[PDB]
Amino acid sequence: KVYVELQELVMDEKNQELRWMEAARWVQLEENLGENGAWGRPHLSHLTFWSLLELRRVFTKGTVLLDLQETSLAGVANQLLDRFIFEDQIRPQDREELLRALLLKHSHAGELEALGGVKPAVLTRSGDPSQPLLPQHSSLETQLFCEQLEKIPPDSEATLVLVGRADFLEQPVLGFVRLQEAAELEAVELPVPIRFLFVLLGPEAPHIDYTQLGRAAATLMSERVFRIDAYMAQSRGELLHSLEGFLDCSLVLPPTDAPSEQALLSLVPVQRELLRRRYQSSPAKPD
Amino acid sequence: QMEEPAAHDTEATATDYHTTSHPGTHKVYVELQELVMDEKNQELRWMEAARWVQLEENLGENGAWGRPHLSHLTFWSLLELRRVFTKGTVLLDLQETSLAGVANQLLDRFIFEDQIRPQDREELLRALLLKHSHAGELEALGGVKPAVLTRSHSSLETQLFCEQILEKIPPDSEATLVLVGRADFLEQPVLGFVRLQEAAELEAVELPVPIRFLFVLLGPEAPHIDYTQLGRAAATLMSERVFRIDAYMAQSRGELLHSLEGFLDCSLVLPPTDAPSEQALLSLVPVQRELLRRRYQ
Repeated sequence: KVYVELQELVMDEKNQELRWMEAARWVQLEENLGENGAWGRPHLSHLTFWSLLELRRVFTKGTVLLDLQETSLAGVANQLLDRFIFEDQIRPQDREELLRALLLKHSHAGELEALGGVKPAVLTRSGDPSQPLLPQHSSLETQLFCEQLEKIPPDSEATLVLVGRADFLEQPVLGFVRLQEAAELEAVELPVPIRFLFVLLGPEAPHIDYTQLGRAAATLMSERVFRIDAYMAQSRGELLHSLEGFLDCSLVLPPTDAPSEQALLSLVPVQRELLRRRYQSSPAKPD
Repeated sequence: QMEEPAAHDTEATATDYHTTSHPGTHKVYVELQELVMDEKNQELRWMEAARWVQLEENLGENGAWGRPHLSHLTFWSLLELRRVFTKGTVLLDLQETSLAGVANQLLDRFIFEDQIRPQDREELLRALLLKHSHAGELEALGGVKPAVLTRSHSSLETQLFCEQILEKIPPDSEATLVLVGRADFLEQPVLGFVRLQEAAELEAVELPVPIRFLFVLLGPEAPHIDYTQLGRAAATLMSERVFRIDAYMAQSRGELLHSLEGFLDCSLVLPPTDAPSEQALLSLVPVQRELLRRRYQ
C-alpha cells in the first residue's frame, strides 16, 4: 500500500498568514484531521458526485509531467507552472503568485494547536489572502468521523495532493506529476519518499468544493488499479483511460427517504461485480 | 407559406399559465419501457423492462420479475441525464388524456425547441405509438430482443437479479412512464418530460395506476450513453420523494434542473473498493444518514 496526503491552502487565525495544512491522509483507509487537532477514525473513502465530475473535467484537460527529473518542491513547481503556461492553463502573469503560494510553509497536525487553527482562504491577485465568497460547507468527513502510520510499508512511495483556491484564475486547473525518482520534499514530514504530486488550483465556482476534489484525487490515487496504471503510464491518455474505468466501476447511491440495511445489502452482488470488472483489466488481483 | 419562422425564446407570458392549485401528494409507481423487437413477427414494440413500487424490480429473459433491490446508478447515467435534462423539453400541466395527443404535443414542442428535425417527427411518432406490451405477453410473443429505430450484452441488473404490485402500490398512487429508445437517425439525445394536467388512464399503455408523468429519452448511439441505464436513472429520480414533490410543483425546466442538482448533491458515490462487500456497503449507512439529514427535514 501507499501513503497519500491531502493539503489545503488555508489561513491561520493568529497572524492571518496563508499556508498549507494537511486535511486528510490515506493508507488504503482514509483518515481526516479535525478542528481539535486529532485524526478521526479511519474510514472507507466515499466521494460526492460533483467532486468526481469536476475531477474528470479537469483531468481531461490537465497537465501531466511524467518521469520528471526533479527532487524538490521548488523545481517541481517551476516546471509545473512552466508547462501550465505552455498549455495556456494559466497566464504568465499568474505564475509569480502561484509559485509564491506553492512554496509556502506546509504545516501539519503538530502545529494546529500551537497555532490558532486554520480557516479557509482564497489566494488574491495581490499577496494578501482573500476570504471565500461562496457559501461554506463544513466537511461531512470531519463532522462524522473526527468530532470525538506504521501501516506504511518500508518500500512504499507517497503521493501529495495540493488543493488551493485562487480568485485570479479563469477555471480550475489540474497538474499531475510523477517524479523520475521518488524524492523527499519538505511538504511531507513523514520519512516516505514522494512519487506523485496532485495540484488542483482554481477559482471559486458552483458545484466545486476543492476539499472534495482533493479527496476524490486522493481516493483515485489510493486505488490499486489506478496507481499501477499511473506508474506504468507514459501519457495523459492512459491516465484518462484508467480514470474512465474507475468511474465505470463506481457505484452511485441516490438519496432515499427510507434507508435500511437490507435494501443497501441488496447491492452486494453489484459491488462485487464492479470490483471484479475493475480488477479484470489491471495486472493486480483483488485482495 | 413562404415564412418558416424561427422559435423565439420568450417568457413574458409564461406566468399566465401557472396554475394556482396545489397539486396533491401522491406516491409514485414507475415503469420503464424499452423499444424492442419480437422474434415471432419482427414487429417493433415497447416492452416492460423495470418497475419501481418500493424498490426496483427488473424483468429478465424468461418473463419473471427479478429480486427487488435498491436502485444503484452509474456515474455516466447521472452525468448524461443531467446533460439531456439541461436541454430537455418540458410540457407541464399538459391537457391530454391519450398517448397519441401527448406524443403529438411533445413532438411539436421538440420541433419548436429544435431538438429534432421536422423530418424526424413522423418516424418518432410511429415509434411512440407502437403497441405497448407487458411482461405477461413476453412468453406469448416468442421472446424479445433489443431493437433500434431507423428512418425507413445483457444488462447488469438482469445478470445480477434475474437469472435465478397492486397489493404494494398505495391507493392514491400515480404512475410515471419512462420511454427509452434508440434512434440512429437522430443527431443528439433528446429528453422529454411531461406532467399531465390530471392523472390519466392512457389506453395505449395500461398501468396499475393512472399516469401522471412521462419520460421520453430518445437518441443515437453515443459515447458513454447507455439508454437503459438512463431510463433507470430517470425512474430512480422520479422515485425520490423530494424530486417527486418538486416535479409536481415545478413550473419551468429550471426548477426541475435545480431539483436534479439537489438530488445529485445528496448522492453518494462508492468507488471500487477491495473491502468485503458487506462492510463496504454498510460503511455508507452513517454517511448517507448525515448526507440526508436535511433533505427530508
